[PDB]
Amino acid sequence: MLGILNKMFDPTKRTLNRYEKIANDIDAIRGDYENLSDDALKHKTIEFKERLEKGATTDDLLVEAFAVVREASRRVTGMFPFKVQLMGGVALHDGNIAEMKTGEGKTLTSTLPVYLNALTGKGVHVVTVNEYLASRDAEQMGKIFEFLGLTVGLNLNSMSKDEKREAYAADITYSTNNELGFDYLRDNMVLYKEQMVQRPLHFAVIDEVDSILIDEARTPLIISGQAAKSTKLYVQANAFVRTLKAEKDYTYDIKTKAVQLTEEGMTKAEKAFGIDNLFDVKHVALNHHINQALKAHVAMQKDVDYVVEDGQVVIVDSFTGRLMKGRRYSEGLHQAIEAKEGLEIQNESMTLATITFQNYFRMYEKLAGMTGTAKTEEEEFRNIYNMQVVTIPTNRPVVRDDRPDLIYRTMEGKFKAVAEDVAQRYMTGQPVLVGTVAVETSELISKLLKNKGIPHQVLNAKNHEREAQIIEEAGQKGAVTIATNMAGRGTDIKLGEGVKELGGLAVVGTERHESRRIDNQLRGRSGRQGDPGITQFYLSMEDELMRRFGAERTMAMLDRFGMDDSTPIQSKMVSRAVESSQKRVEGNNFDSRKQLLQYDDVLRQQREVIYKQRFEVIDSENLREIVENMIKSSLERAIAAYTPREELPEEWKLDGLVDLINTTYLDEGALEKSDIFGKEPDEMLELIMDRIITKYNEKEEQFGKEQMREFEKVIVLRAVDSKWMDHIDAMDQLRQGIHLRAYAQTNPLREYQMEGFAMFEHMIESIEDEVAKFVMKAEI
Ligand SMILES: Nc1ncnc2c1ncn2[C@@H]1O[C@H](COP(=O)(O)OP(=O)(O)O)[C@@H](O)[C@H]1O
Repeated sequence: MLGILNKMFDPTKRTLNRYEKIANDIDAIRGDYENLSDDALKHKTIEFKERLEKGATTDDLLVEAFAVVREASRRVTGMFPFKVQLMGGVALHDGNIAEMKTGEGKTLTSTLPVYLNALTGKGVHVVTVNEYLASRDAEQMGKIFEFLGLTVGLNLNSMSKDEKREAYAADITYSTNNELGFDYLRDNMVLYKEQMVQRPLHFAVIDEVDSILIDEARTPLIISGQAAKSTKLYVQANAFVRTLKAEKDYTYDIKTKAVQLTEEGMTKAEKAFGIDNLFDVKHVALNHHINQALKAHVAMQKDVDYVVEDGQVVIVDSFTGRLMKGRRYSEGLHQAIEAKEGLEIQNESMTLATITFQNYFRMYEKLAGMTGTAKTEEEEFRNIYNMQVVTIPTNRPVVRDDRPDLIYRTMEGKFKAVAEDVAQRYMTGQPVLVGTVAVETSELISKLLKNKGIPHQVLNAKNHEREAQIIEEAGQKGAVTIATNMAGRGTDIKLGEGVKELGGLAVVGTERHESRRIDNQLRGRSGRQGDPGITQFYLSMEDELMRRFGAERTMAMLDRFGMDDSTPIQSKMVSRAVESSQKRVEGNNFDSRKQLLQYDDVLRQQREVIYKQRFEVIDSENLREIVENMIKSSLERAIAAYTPREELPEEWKLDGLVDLINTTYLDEGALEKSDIFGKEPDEMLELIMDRIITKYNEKEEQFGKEQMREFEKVIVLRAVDSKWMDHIDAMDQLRQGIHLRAYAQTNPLREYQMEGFAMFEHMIESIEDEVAKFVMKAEI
């Protein structure tokens, strides 16, 4: 609830002039390295490392470091970065967004501050959108860093949990956004601390930062795959519809508890499966399901504070009436859904880890970013991520002709018009690139060109390697490309022999996008480095962004403002109005990603807690914190079990409270002062501590350097398994289709926080039984 996003914050043009000066300072010492030997140069890396630790700052050696990388580059790649690029680096070094246009040299610029900030040995992460663009940048700029005496590392989805660590080991590491997200999450599902692949998140430099932080924001990162030896076993758990005498366990208190089972059930239930009463021989599975299925019949019921069907189960609110869409029953009460009544089964995928890129990337101590289009959502870059967008003067003045939208009346005429324009361009031999929004519209224009027999290339948004090769050749004479929205990103389109003289790459958008950012991106592909190029969008009156005008009629003027689909139309007015629709569409998207951020935030805080607690259960032998924790978890279960079977009218009739003790914690001799034995809550501390601590001491004596072993595979499991994976899944469920009546979107923020901390309070409690019961009742 701090400030409010999109309103206003600090400046430009004190920041730029400062940079300018720096660049010119860089050029000043340009001679100090130019005739230096190769060895003397490499030595600078060391010299910098020595200076930094002795007391100097990154900022203190900027001019120079940058000057060294510049000279290096010129010697390794052939390219001596321009002042505009030098400026870029500063923009990034300040943890800002460097906005430079397509064809400007971002990757080069990234080496500059990447180097500077990699000298600490803390590491640096150079982020791109996809595998290929990493591997490439890694392989090409790899050279320049290595030359200065630094380790480059490439992180891919293929690599072993070993090779990955070894890459995060490198001074500099390259990766796709996703892996960075994944590797983090996977690190927090680990059984031994080594397995983790990541180091502390120091610095991140996203290239194409808009796609990553603005567009790909609206998806969470999900991990899924379920292995509860599920569907099959749930039917089998439900085989116990009959003779629920010997195992029809005791009743309970508060929200829920059926755990206990008389010896006669267990044994014979177990012979119906084939082992003993399970101790922690991958047994947990059967005990938890049998409890669940046993509960689904007696404990949790039908038609009052439990379930109502449709074809499946929907939690209700017995007093309000309405169906709580999106509410999963904790730790696998699918049992109700599936077999108790109607085979409405439910088990496929399972969410095991979730994160937003806005939370993930905010974990880093420093974020910097690069892209051609990022002045638009600037109020967000500085309000969500604390980065100012710097707009960087191009190296060479743009001589492109971004033409005013042409407006046809219907799809067909607009499409036909697109064909014609490509038709004319091929015949001239001028290369054409056609931006599309949808694979299906991508296909239609191709057919249009297949009837006209105009050789071309479609570009589907997938298999990036091929399309990169395609894209270089889209700047050659007679080239014809049609690029699915987000196709060929990251690659320059270099114009061919004498293509300059035909006007350069001509670009044709088949429609304006959900965001002017995307709109300008398209135009971007054309005017790089001061080559000519023309860009033009086509719009039909016949769709979205154009509804403003559905119901428009006239008194004395040309009705519809572009009639009969003969020719096109132009007016600033209509184009102006398209902007509204665009900007309004941009609004929705902001809101939907704000809400996501707001949803993950609940998870974020929830998850940092559990992550921290898990790892602590892993570093558990010298303080005997696995027993100290196991002791707390036990004392909870009691204090909770004790204080309901004793309300404020009366602490009375101890009989089920007796059962509880015996078939939850301790053997038959779970009776003492049978009932009405005085009457206290804190009498329960002594008497249950007695029968449990004495037993724990004796349980840990017969087989005791192992019980530590025993707790660990008990605690960590039940924590990991029922709690986290079931919460994570159940959460993503509520996030999803919390679309029951009487909620408004992102107000559910209110319901979500509420129902999701409720859930957590419980899941923590479920953990607390699981561990107490098992330590006490699982024997060889
Ligand atoms: N200073 C330079 N000298 C020579 N060539 C350059 C220079 N800067 C960039 N280039 C070339 O122009 C292309 C554009 O640079 P790039 O790093 O891709 O930036 P952008 O992503 O803005 O296009 C690259 O393929 C590179 O080979």
